[PDB]
Amino acid sequence: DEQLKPYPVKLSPNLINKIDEVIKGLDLPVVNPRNIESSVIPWAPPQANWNTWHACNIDEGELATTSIDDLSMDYERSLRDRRQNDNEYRQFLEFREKLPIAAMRSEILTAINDNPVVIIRGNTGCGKTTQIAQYILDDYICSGQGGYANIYVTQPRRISAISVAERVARERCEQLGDTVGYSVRFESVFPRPYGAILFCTVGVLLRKLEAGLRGVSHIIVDEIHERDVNSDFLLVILRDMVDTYPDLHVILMSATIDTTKFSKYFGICPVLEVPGRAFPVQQFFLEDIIQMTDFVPSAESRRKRKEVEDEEQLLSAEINYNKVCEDKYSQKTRNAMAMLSESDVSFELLEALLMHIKSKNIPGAILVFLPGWNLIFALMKFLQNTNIFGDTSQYQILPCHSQIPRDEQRKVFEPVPEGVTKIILSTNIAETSITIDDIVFVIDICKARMKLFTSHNNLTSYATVWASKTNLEQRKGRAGRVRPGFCFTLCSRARFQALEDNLTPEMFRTPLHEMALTIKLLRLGSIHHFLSKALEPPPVDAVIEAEVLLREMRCLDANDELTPLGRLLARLPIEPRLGKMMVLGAVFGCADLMAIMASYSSTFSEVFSLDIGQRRLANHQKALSGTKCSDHVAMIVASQMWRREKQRGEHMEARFCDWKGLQMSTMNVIWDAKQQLLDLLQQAGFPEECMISHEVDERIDGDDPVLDVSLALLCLGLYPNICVHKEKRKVLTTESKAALLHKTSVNCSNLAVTFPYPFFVFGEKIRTRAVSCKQLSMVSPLQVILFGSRKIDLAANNIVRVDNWLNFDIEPELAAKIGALKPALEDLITVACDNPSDILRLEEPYAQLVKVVKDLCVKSAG
Repeated sequence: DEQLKPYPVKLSPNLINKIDEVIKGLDLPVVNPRNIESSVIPWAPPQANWNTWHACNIDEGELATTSIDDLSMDYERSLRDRRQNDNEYRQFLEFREKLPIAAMRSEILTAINDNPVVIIRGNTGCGKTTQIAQYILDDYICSGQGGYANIYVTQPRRISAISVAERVARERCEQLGDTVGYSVRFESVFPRPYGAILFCTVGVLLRKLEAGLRGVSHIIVDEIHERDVNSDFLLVILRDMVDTYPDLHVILMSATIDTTKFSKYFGICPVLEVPGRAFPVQQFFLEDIIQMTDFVPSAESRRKRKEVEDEEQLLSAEINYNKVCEDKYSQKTRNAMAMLSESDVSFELLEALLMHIKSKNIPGAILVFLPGWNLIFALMKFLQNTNIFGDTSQYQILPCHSQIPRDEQRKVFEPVPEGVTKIILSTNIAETSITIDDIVFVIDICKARMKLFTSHNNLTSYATVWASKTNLEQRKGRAGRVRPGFCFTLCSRARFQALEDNLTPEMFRTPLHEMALTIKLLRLGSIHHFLSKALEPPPVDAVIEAEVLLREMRCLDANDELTPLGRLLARLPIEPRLGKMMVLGAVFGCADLMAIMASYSSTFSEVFSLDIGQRRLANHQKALSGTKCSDHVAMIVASQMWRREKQRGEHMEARFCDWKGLQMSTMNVIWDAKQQLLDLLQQAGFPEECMISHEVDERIDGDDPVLDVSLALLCLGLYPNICVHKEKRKVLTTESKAALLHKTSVNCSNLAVTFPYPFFVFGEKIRTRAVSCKQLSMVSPLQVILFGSRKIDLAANNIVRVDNWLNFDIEPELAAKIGALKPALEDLITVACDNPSDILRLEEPYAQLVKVVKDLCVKSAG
């Protein structure tokens, strides 16, 4: 299929002349543009005049001459004073004494002392993380070597690290940074140089590795059973380092996984198993809820589900275990099974579940393992819409994710008077080692939002995929760690019986560009050798594809595979492609818009709050995008009014957030990520004069070069996710794959709407029985050739193919000019990154290139 392309028909001769003078300034190739070892982290025992965390020689202060030996006796005296004066500390030791870990503490200490690497196994939350580091540090203190202890603990998520560090601080009745502190994204609270534990996430520790691990005696990797890519990376690093350095100790932690493989990973090392107080959890599946609550789906809801299903299946393995049932259950239960769908979770079933749990009248917080952010927000809006469940003094919902605003994360752990039965709507990542508070009932939807695919192919997919048996067991044991509780799993018993033993491990289902960037950054040589030395090698096709995609675009200062050299190519906490796009936007003077759109594309949360039911866009939901009919333009307008309203009032801006879309959490996340990116660039040498915010007026349709260039380099940022609007909602993605526009996007309409330019770019592609497209931006064809290009088959085809997938006339001379301009843009990127302090004042040809691109970027074509 093929859309139209041009709204007008006109080319301005002056623009062509400017392109000619720019192309002749640098003598760019005048031709049809179809042309063209493993290091180890240094280690050394702790010693004076050196800081362990910052890899600096302290300098200045009372520690410039005090030896570690004096600090040892100082710590002995301090601990004796703590034991003899701090009654609360003694009470905390008494509390720790009756933990199951304390009985085996002596054996644990002996094993750690006598062996360099030890795997510790036990139920998650039984007292591994909050106790092993304290035991190691206290053993080193009481042994006369207090200053020689420097323990790193690696929780899997930011929230886990922060909460565990604060809990450990609460146990020791001390503030953060004395001997316990956290090191996560957006913030760090560093501890004292000698004798301290720094609870830092795996990524943070990997970042710290660039400075060396001198002065670190113990590293405790936590929750290796999660088996995410970061933990595997850290395990490889620690295994190699311990192989090189014998004096270092490494402590691993597990919940339940094959012991023999992890033992053999170190040539057989001790595995210690210490149970906890796992009161038992009674598993009740969807059958029991149906037979108890008499769940009869409503006709209106039924009609909505069948109409939606008929709608998505119009685009042309459903065994549907929700029909299989035993003869014990009543006939009405089997019917209720028949008119329920396992593909999507019905809010009525959840409401019935919560009503039944309330009827139980058993105190205890309730956890819901929802798969995705969108479902979390939709369920929060439902349960706040409901009068019964919207009671402020009786019910409360606190979503629990790693990268939600910090205030909400703090609110998650904060206790409540009496009891409110917190409904913690969280995903699977936030389930371990935190314990939040007393947890009794788990409402496990039994779905996991596993990002599919590997390597550059399709670059994005966020289908909601069924969980596995091991995750079900872990989430069941997550409940009843206060009183025997119940794991109200939501599926048929046949579906559970057919559930897989475990998911595919995260390392084969994730891209390896960031892993390669980290390997080069810390100087661990080639990818092939390191991954052959890894816990399990990746497919070689995936490795080579990751290498070629990371080397094709400029995110590493490598001579065909050397390194990223210094910094500012893997330091960005965003995808490399978005980092390149945002650097280019900083070059063009549109750094603020580029940072906010990079944050929005990196945060797949919705920006418009859809109503409970009636899944569509209201009249007061599309006016933010104005005449541009673009998601990102609407983002900019909403964010600008957001700044104005947060400057002007607090409760009135809170109520203003009840206007068109305007989800609080998404705006907080995008603003914080944009601010972090801009601050990182300011620290990277780029001047602040080019990061000035520019107000965007959506209503006016015409000349606005800054917005045009932003919506342009978004095409470069989200390469190659370019979709073409055909009619109504159905569109086509690369390789002629059918897709549907999400109801969240502004461009969606129920009529035969023909947009002025039918070409769109998207960042999210949710996979279901059909294909959905989210975050749809309406980009003019000029931008499409400007950043999708490809080549026009002049060999008698006359069908003018560009961007490979799509096609129509762009006057191929101009297309060849952009083809020659592509390496000019790459060279501009290289020059800008070489001298971050000289971007605003470059040589005349680069300024001419920036100007000609900016005034070619005008969406007008006549």
